[PDB]
Amino acid sequence: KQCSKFIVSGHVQGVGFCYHTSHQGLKLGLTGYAKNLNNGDVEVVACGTPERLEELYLWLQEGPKTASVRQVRRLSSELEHDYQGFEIL
Amino acid sequence: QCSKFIVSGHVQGVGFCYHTSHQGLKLGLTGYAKNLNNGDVEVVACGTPERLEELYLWLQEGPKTASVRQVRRLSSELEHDYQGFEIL
Amino acid sequence: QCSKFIVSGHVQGVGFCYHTSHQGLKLGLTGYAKNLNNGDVEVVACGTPERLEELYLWLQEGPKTASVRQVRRLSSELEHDYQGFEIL
Amino acid sequence: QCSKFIVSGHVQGVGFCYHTSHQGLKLGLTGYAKNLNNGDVEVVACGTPERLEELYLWLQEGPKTASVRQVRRLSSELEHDYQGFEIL
Amino acid sequence: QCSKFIVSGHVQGVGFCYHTSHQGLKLGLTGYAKNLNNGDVEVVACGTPERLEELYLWLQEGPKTASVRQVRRLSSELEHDYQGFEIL
Amino acid sequence: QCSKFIVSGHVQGVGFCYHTSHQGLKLGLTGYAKNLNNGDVEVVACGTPERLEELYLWLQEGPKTASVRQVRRLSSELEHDYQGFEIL
Amino acid sequence: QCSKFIVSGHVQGVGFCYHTSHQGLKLGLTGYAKNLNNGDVEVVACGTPERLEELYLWLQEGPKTASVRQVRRLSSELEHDYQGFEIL
Amino acid sequence: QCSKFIVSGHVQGVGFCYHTSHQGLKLGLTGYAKNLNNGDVEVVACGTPERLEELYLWLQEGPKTASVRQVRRLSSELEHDYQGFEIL
Amino acid sequence: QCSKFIVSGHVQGVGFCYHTSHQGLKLGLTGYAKNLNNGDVEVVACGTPERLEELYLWLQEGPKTASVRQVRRLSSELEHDYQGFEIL
Amino acid sequence: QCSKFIVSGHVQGVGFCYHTSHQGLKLGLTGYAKNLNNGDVEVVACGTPERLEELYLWLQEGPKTASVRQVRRLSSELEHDYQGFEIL
Amino acid sequence: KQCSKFIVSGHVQGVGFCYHTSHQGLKLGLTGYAKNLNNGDVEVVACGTPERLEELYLWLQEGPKTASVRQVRRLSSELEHDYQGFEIL
Amino acid sequence: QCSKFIVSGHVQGVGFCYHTSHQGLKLGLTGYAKNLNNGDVEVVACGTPERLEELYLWLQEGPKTASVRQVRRLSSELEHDYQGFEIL
Repeated sequence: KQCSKFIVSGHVQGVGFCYHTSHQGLKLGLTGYAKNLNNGDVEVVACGTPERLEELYLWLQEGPKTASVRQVRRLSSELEHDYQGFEIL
Repeated sequence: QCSKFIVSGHVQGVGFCYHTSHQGLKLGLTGYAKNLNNGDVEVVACGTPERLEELYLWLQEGPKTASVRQVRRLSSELEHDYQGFEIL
Repeated sequence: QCSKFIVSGHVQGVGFCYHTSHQGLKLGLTGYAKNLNNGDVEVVACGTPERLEELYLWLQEGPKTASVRQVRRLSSELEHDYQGFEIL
Repeated sequence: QCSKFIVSGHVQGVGFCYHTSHQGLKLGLTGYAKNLNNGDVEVVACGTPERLEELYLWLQEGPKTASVRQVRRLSSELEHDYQGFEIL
Repeated sequence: QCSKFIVSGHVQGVGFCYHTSHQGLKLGLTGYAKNLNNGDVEVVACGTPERLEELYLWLQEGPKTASVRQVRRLSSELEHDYQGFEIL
Repeated sequence: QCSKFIVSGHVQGVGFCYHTSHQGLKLGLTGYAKNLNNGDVEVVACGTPERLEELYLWLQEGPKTASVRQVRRLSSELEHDYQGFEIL
Repeated sequence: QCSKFIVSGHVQGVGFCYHTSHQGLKLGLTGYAKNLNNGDVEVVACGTPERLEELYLWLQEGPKTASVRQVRRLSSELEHDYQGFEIL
Repeated sequence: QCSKFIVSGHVQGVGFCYHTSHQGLKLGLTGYAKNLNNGDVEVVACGTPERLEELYLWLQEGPKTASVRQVRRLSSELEHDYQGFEIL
Repeated sequence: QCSKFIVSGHVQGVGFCYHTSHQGLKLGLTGYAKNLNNGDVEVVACGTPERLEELYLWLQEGPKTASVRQVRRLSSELEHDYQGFEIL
Repeated sequence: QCSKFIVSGHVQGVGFCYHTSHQGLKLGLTGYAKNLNNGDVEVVACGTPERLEELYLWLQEGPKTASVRQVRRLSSELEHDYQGFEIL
Repeated sequence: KQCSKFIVSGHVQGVGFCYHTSHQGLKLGLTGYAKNLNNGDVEVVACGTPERLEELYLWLQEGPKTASVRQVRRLSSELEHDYQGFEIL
Repeated sequence: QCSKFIVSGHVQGVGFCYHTSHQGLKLGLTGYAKNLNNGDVEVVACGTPERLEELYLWLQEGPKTASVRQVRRLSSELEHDYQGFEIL
């Protein structure tokens, strides 16, 4: 059990993205949230096992989705909180 | 803008609504999928046009459990802001 | 004690429904304000005929963001208790 | 296995929708009873046709507060799980 | 209009509140049924007076679990829309 | 005090659970009606023992839509404060 | 810093409770407006005493639908953080 | 059985109601801790008596944030089932 | 028309219950996927036999996070209207 | 399209957030007003740029309880659909 | 991270126990449920680190609580489901 | 009278947030304890200076599951009303 943070940028809000991401997590058994940042980015935080975070990291990059994902930056995270489901904002 | 879709076929009771709304929330669309009495499903959807085109094309060709016979996009001029994508 | 109102004009997405629902909750009225596919807003409101007149007036010339062109009062024989003043 | 009904007379604000849902839910049915502008009540039940018959009969002869002049069955090709027995 | 009722006897925790709220919703009434620290139940119900008479009768001789001993109709000049028929 | 009731017959799908939970709430009881896999309906109900005989009897001969074939009184040593009368 | 007010006149079912709570929340205040049997409205606010004076005045002179005969400040010794500005 | 407790002191705004209901729920009690206008807190509690004693004892002596001055128990009777232990 | 399925393997905490729920919802079904002590999921779906077949297939073969070992079909008699598609 | 506003002054606790969300929902906007640790209130508002200039105006000159010193317009590049006009 | 199950028996329902337990668990960072069984017992399932499951196990035993706890029997559990908070029933 | 508090150590996933929120509710306070990315909890509480003091104390020396290292007091100018005691 471990949580990662990711900062996705590009055409990423308003294009079903925080939903798809949410949904895609829950499907991988993850918990977290996708939050809409003011710059235009989406900050996604998920927690599960590391290979389930890889799969999401992989989805976040190349996955089939409406959004035009220009970059995903993984960030180190020390939060070990039990998030409920996978929430938007 | 908002578009309206009459779907006719074997559309009620086959997860059609759930699926349609799933598909829409994934495109960034807002609207509803209402069960009509005749047997059709009405689908109202708002987003950017190219997105509603996507949705329209799914309603027609998209892989689903339902047996879609026709997809008529009716015109009309609603400019309300819908909540999510609900099933009425 | 309910009346039906068919507000036409630039009335969707321009706070008209939140605003109307508020203005009628202040008159002690109940009912709804539902958005219609042609671009109109169907406002149904229940109360004493006098508060109805205040509200009919308010729909026309009151201050509001919306550009209201025409308000057509319609008859209604409707005796159900509406809880609050919902949107749609 | 979903029927439409139009009930007419003195039938709104007289508990009718509510009692109707209650009678339906006892029969094991799901659907709604909606208040219509003209005064009439659109009740849509769903279940086994005998139960749907049972509700037709209650809609006609059943001890109730409302004064029911006419109950007209209409046809429905609604093929949909309705949650409870809503009032609308 | 609204009336207030002060039901006394073995009338608490014996279904009486649920029952009255049910029975009142079937007459198309609104209001409440509140448990009082002396053991009585306060029933406020709002409707047409004839329905209120029906309910007033119901409280007395109606079939119901509770052993009612006395019902003292009070004045009440309250004109507030009560949503449904609550408990407490 | 609480009791356990295993009812069998034509009891699922036929509004039995709601109707039971209704009768319960009318006699002042608290409990649940759980739909079992075998096709039986497990009813747990709590209150004064006399009221539990009324329910145990209504479970047998009480007018209802379900076709009750057998009612099985099981020994329960539970003492939990149950919410309303939930359908499970 | 919580006052109690008893407002009297034609004040119930005339949007007064609702307009009051709105005016309150605009002012920064928390409390309720409760409908009383005799007819009067029990408004209880909580804030800084200026905002409390502002509301006093609004209750008296404020443009509103109701006809306010009397407003009697009535002194409270209560601290409890009321969450919103409820209607009761 | 239910009991009533008027607690006077520095009891409002000091977690007294929260803490009281926390303590009750831990003893298996149901009821409510209502802030009164004078400044006291009413506490209605139901359970086995030996539990109401415990609460009464905690109410008086129990470690808390509030500054209790007098703990009067009043007339028991009142035989309702309260949902949880609430705060109002 | 309600089939029960005991799914086994690495099937808890892997999104399977969510996922299974989304698939049954996509096929027009209602039911639940509950997590069992042994490590297993019991999924209970109710729809048409063919829709129940698509699902039994998916549980087996469908793309999913989990590592299914074995899906057994157990027999059921439950004829109850499950709400949506929950997770327990 | 969206915009960002940092309002500073005597703006917290004086009903500013509410009143802002009210003007907001009146102009048809969506967004939020978030109370900041520094003492300023961050308002985000989404809609037609003319309605934004209306809100931006009202944030300065608008009749309100708050004592507004300065209103800073920031770059918001946002695009997210916001629900109501929430208070954070 | 893991789950255990405990069957606590004695005078255990109607005496604030399922509330206290839920509460005690939540304070230990655990999630699970306290379920009222028909026999008179209380089934408690809780999830977290094993030293946090000890603390609850130890609580359940000697901890000060209204109930009259006669026996606590720990049972083996293979469930690894994310439970939301700590629920009663 | 709204203090902010950055707590650190092994303080996430250890029931701290729940527990802090319960201590603060016991002290008659409102506010939140939110989990931060670095590992830290930021607890924001609002009440009377001394109540904010017992909390500051408890945060440090109070019995709790967590391993607190350092508690810093910070800021603040929040003059906002916070609901209950949340977790973020």
